[PDB]
Amino acid sequence: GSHMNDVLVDAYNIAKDSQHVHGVHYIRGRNVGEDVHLDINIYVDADLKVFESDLVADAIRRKIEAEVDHVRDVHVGVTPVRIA
Amino acid sequence: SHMNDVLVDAYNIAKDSQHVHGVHYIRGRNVGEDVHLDINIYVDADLKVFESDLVADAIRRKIEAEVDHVRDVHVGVTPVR
Ligand SMILES: [Mg+2]
Repeated sequence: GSHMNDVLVDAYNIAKDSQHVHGVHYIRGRNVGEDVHLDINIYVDADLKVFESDLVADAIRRKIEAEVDHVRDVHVGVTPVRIA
Repeated sequence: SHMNDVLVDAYNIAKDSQHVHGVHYIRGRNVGEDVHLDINIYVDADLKVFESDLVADAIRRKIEAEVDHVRDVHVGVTPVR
């Protein structure tokens, strides 16, 4: 039936403990038929380079797509934060 | 942090409410210790405006009553024919 709960938990848990993630900013799940479309946005250090943040988002995407059932069209966005 | 609990509990409250056809989407945002929650439910297009309003409101009340760590809960509706 609904797979949202599993998708959101498993995806969040992947994102929150990936490298360079200071914390999850937001997560959004939308049901479309049997699929869940997922948008996650992660906080990263404002001083990270673009190439590095691009790799992080892509890794998180790859891992969610590999391990989380019922997911479609996963998007991982990044928000800079100043780290004291 | 508390996101996982907030999303699951709130989704479950919404989905099991009478007059909800299904959950359309759910969004959690972390702001410090708080989670801000937006949830959107599918309802029958023929519900009256007053009725859809009562459903959304009841969901909001229940989530605010039962789900720790939530702030600024918004329940929106999407009509379905
Ligand atoms: Mg896959």
